Amino acid sequence: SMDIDPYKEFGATVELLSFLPSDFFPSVRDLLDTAAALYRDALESPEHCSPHHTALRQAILCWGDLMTLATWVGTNLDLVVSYVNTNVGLKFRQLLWFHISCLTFGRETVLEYLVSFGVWIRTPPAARPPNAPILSTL
Amino acid sequence: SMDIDPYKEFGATVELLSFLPSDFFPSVRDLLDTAAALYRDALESPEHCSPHHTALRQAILCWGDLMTLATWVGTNDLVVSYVNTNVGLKFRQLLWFHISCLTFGRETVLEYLVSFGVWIRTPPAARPPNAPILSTL
Ligand SMILES: Cn1cnc(COC(=O)N[C@H]2CCc3c2cn(C)c3C(=O)Nc2ccc(F)c(Cl)c2)n1
Ligand SMILES: Cn1cnc(COC(=O)N[C@H]2CCc3c2cn(C)c3C(=O)Nc2ccc(F)c(Cl)c2)n1
Repeated sequence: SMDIDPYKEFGATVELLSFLPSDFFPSVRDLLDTAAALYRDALESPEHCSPHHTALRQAILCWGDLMTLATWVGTNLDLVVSYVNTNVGLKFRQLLWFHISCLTFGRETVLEYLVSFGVWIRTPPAARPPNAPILSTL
Repeated sequence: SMDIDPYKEFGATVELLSFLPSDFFPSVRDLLDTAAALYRDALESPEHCSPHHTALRQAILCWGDLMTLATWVGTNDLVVSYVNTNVGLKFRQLLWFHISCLTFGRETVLEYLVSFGVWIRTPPAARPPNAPILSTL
């Protein structure tokens, strides 16, 4: 009945993030470790902090639930715990990455970088500079 | 790992919502139909609107993913049963909390949470016949 874009309120879209190839995204394991190492005080906080903070909280907690289900399938039975890493994995990797990068580097900067990298990675190797464009706050 | 309370930033807690019995919560089916019927324009909006709006969006989309997984398991009995038992309650709590916070007002939904839990726990013979009422006035 409804069609909601997790990214739309943050000035992007599901299509735009599917621009970046699936192998550009860190692991889930590494993305949660990074949110923890950088933002645990703020994520666990009893303040909104920012809309990015709100969204990321739910994303982390949701990944929890999806994994609790996958674990519960394993302790009540292989191809199921495989499906998550294939399809939902990319989804949360995109979403965790977007929000962490938006808090670290700045939303506006992460949006430029999204197109920057997608254009470059799509340029064939022999014609493109040897290194990607760089994501930074300075 | 980390320990995050979806409700904490909204002035409540996971414990507090587990106060209300599981059969007090509308269905998921009915909760999404209600968010749609009341908030579709705002939820689909490209504006934050409110922190409640942000959280609810993610909750709805997440329930989507959890069900897509359960459907994909079925098209590949007790698995699609587990979701309605354990995660179902979780999303019913969370969808209800956020919709009720947008409709009636956060502060009002927090009072009502304790109000109802105290009353439902009072034995029948001693408690008024009707629950306390959740409303805007
Ligand atoms: C020559 N120069 C000038 N300034 C800088 C600093 O910039 C980088 O090296 N950027 C690295 C660091 C993080 C990063 C980099 C490149 N990309 C594509 C990323 C990235 O966004 N990774 C990332 C982002 C968010 C995350 F949560 C995790 Cl786990 C990883 N170099
Ligand atoms: C002066 N006065 C007398 N009556 C009223 C209106 O109040 C109720 O009838 N309350 C009912 C209607 C909705 C409701 C009621 C009691 N509870 C616990 C709820 C409720 O929270 N329902 C609800 C809330 C959010 C939802 F998303 C859905 Cl699907 C349902 N005002």
